[PDB]
Amino acid sequence: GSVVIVGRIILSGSGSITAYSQQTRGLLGCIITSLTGRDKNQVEGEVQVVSTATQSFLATCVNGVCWTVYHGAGSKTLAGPKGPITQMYTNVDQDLVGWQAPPGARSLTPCCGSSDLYLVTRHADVIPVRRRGDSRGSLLSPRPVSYLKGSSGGPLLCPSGHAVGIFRAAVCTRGVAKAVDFVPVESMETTMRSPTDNSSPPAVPQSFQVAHLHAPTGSGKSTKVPAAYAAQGYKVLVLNPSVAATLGFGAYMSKAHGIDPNIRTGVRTITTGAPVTYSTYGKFLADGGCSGGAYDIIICDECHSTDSTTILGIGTVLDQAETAGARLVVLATATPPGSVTVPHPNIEEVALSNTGEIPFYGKAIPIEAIRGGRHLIFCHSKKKCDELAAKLSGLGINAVAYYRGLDVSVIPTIGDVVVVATDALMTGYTGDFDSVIDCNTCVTQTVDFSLDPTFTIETTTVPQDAVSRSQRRGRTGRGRRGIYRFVTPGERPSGMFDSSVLCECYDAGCAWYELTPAETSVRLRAYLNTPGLPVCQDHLEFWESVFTGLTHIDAHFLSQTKQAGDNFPYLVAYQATVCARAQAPPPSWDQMWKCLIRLKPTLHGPTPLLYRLGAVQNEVTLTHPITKYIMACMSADLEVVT
Amino acid sequence: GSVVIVGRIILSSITAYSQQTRGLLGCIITSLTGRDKNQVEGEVQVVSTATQSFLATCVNGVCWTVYHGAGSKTLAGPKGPITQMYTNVDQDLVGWQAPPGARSLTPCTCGSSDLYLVTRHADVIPVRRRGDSRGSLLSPRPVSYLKGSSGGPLLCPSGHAVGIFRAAVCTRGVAKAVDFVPVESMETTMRSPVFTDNSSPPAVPQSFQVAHLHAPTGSGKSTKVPAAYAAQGYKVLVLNPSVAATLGFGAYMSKAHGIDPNIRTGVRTITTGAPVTYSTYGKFLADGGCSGGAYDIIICDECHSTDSTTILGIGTVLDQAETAGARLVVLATATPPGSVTVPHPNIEEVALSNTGEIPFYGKAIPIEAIRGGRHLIFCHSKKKCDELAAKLSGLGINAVAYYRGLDVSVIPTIGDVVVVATDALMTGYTGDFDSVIDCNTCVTQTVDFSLDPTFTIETTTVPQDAVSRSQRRGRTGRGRRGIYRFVTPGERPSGMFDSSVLCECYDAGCAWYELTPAETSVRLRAYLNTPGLPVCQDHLEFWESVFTGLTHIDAHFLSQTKQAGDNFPYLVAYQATVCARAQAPPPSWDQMWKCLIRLKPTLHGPTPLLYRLGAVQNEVTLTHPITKYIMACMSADLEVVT
Ligand SMILES: Nc1cccc(C(=O)O)c1C(=O)O
Ligand SMILES: Nc1cccc(C(=O)O)c1C(=O)O
Repeated sequence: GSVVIVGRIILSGSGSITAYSQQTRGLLGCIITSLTGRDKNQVEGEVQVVSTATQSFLATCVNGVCWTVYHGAGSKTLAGPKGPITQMYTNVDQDLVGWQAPPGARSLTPCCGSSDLYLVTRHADVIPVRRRGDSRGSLLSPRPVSYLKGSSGGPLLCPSGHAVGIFRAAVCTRGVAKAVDFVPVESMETTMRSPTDNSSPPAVPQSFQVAHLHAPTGSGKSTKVPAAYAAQGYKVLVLNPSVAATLGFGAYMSKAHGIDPNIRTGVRTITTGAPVTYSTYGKFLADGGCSGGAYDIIICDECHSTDSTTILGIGTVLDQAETAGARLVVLATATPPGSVTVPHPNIEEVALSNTGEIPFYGKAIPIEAIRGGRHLIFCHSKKKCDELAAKLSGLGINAVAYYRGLDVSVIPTIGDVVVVATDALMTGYTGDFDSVIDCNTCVTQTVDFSLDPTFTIETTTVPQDAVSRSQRRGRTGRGRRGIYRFVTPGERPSGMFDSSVLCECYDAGCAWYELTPAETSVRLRAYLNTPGLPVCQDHLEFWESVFTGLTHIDAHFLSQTKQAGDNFPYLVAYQATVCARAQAPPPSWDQMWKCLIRLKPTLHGPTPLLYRLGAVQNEVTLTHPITKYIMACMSADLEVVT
Repeated sequence: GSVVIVGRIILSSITAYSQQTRGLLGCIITSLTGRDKNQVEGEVQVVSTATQSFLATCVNGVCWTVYHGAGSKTLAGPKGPITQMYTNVDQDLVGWQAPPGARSLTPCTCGSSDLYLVTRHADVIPVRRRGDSRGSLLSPRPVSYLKGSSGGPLLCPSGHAVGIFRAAVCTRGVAKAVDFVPVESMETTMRSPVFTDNSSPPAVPQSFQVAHLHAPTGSGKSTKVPAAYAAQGYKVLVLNPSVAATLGFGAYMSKAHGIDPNIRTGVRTITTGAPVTYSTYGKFLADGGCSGGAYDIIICDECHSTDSTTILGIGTVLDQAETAGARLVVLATATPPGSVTVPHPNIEEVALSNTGEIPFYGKAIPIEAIRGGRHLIFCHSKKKCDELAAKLSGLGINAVAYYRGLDVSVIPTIGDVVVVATDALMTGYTGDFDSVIDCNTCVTQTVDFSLDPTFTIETTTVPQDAVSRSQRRGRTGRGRRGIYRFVTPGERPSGMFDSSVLCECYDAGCAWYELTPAETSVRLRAYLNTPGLPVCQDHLEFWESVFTGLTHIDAHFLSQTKQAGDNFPYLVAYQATVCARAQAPPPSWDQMWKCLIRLKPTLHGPTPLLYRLGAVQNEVTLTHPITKYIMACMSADLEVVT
């Protein structure tokens, strides 16, 4: 699935910056060219209209490099004359990707910094921008954000027609684009002028350094590399998203490499005074972060993880580590931002067809593929797991469902099995399988600044990303041969997460780790300011302002939402608090609002709605001080992609 | 563009599972050819256009779905594209003869009131039958869950079809009930004569009847047919959308039929005392509708027209004509709902290529196309009209822009010209042209029940529909050889309009026609309830409820929003009234809020927003009684398509 040129924007050569559009390709041409990776059409112009199957945006040639945004192109190839053109430049952090420009492409030249600027839009509109900083400009006449959509990668031209930068995000005030965020031309020059690798453990530097370990699978990033450090006489801390992983390392490292490491998890903590410690990011945060000179090296393992505890944890490490005398911080992952799933020699990859006795995600699994052996099937949801496991056992298959809220002992270590599991499997359970069958979808949460009155956390099913595919596919072919069976090829890009997750770090700061909103912003900032980690729109000021106003929460409701393990325990207990204090009903009577069930006979009238966390079925009032406070926060500059 | 089976929903206790039988490429290629040599299975099909995805259910050898999804489109099928056997815009229902090897479901006779809705995700929602077309959902669900499920079956416990899903019944974004096309409507449509002759004017009956006149372009439905009737000693009212056409018909009867008719328009009235009157819809409304015993026949010309005035004018006739001693109502149009664009023997139709020195909508116009002769070029906006007219005048073409605002004397009646016009040309100018060049797009208005705090009227560029395309093309080829140049062959289904048009009717009722919202409801209900006219979602109770609360309007602001001639003068002036009375700024200082400028340095604080009519730049307050009122109005059943 390449990126295709489907038209171009032609700029004027004299006087005022004007532009007109030309469409060179229809839908069929596009989808065919996307498949072949082969575009024999002659490139004209500096500004390309580009399309994937799912979205359309712009691209601008500058210094012989055809430039666009990471958030639109991923690490996809460009359809070219001799075939797919690989990306010469992928920079997730600057939101910038670049292809060697093909024959007959022309470049814009870099802008004597004028402050009178001109954004070329995808409908070839030329809108005036006033330069405000290195990467910002204000829209002279503010416009709706819809006006700027699909204009990512468009040029910001100064009056000479020279390029200042390429458009990457709109800055909003309650839905109106008041400014533009761009990728400067200087960032392109830095990208093209930077000298790499990251496959080997970093040597311990003389003074504090953050370093990256992009370890291949089966190279001992969590056992061999911390052991090796400890042999050199270093004190090392290994932080992992998973209790099951953390204990398995402890057990393996006591058994094989000699050291009986200290273990720090909720369920199990042991101090041996050995130079190595395996911890979860959760236990580490519960322990109050970095302690006085205990560690020389901090291995932040699975640093690709975008759950709130890993982001908070890594954030804490980065802000605290140097001051606590660490010499080195390692950000370790097999799958960094921008990385893509490529073939594995121990893994036969087999497209699931419509022939098979088990219907699976519009295609079909044959019974004889899962008749013999131990097999893992990924499903997006609890219901589908409970359904599939029932259908399969009915056909005489030893089918077990695993998902959150269940104990792992359900999965046998021993014999024939089909485990039907959500992504919960992967932090819950350490075992491998003879084949994996992957639905290639997952559940995600997305924020919407919906202004009805405030925001919505929206739950959705999305295409899986490169990190998902590779992690799930990697549950097979470990040391031996395996099969990987799928519904769709191709992934959405890796290394990006929603502003929803930032909200979720504040929620956890507040619910679990006794962090003020201010305290969490310092940690999250450390995470965002560090390059090479997953990336997010900076909504730190926004989210801090929301959580700052949520005061005098009911302790009891919060313990309940915490224990019940659902998303946003703070935000749920907090809405419940406002409801109970007003003797008002919850937004609905979904399982989310169960803390209120005792009170149900006493609760009447419209719910004082703070935000939307699901369907609102009851009538609403927007009069409450806290609704109003959260409505006022919505005035914050919100940088959103377009 | 055919509809394409891309999958199927296999049916069993009622359970369902889905199979995907086609990808995006296959869909595009199949949609282009109309040959789908894939074997049809099941009784529920998953189907697709370029834009939409929905369901089809087979009952009585007929493969049924929604008009709002499928339009008049052929179905890709084994030996090429299957043209639709049934089209019922009023019932929202289309049928194609089921392809061989495709099972039908048997109709449900035993009126069981426990029903089961089948979604496009193969889920089986319990639904309790309420009336003929409605079932209440046993567990209210967000509207988005039901998206893509139009044409899916409502099953009784037998497994027998009750009807097909067509719409969600919403309370503030939550589907609490479903609307469906029942099985009895399918039989009625089936049992109906496939072609009924509406070519010839009907006989005047002894008792009141409403009749349809579907007569070809050229057949004098506004001259020869009123003339013929009057020759029989009948009194005829001919209603037209256009002031220019109304005057023009009176100019032609004087000549070719020896009747000097009465003429009624805003600008000009003539009373000759004749048996024929030509009036505009708006003048007919200004006059106070139907006067008793004034007319025997009312011919509502151009009755496919979905402007607010024509809809209100037609409803007024349907409600008042019988009681005013009329015996016949003729609903007259060349383009009735469901009609498809067809070859015209006078019009050479030629697609624009990318070769040509005049960029136009991504394609190009050769200068040899428009150098010499008199041509009409249709653009969606006046900005595009001005750019193009400026470009062409540079090129040595004698071009002229025409739109709302401009006087039609800009267009020379003689000599070479290129007219660059919006659809405003249609009602303002009567002449024809050597060629028409069409952008195939138009500006429309769309309601969104956005709950931020109330509703939004959104302005959007949409593909044209068969009616528009016809109307635009029909400006060439009149009694001579035309050329018709286009950007795209795409054309949306005809005979449908948006809920904002209903809003527009109440607004015109209150601003212009001295109508209470209850009076507008009577009229719009006559229009809605009459079959064979354009169709709309029934939101009369909702709009009447909002408009009813808009009491004590500032007359000075209203006269101003009227004089200014822009849309929703009543809503605009009413928002202004509240801003002024609460001594607060307008939502912005866009042209729309010009009425407030005399008061600008006295006006401070948040806007009391009632609804959104464009971008809101100022901070907002929800405290106003009127705002709280319109919010209470939003709790009404809103029937929406998903
Ligand atoms: N594939 C693995 C499974 C468990 C542990 C490790 C490790 O970090 O040693 C690995 C590996 O990546 O080598
Ligand atoms: N194309 C027309 C132009 C003017 C008048 C008439 C008419 O109704 O007589 C027509 C027509 O379509 O017949």
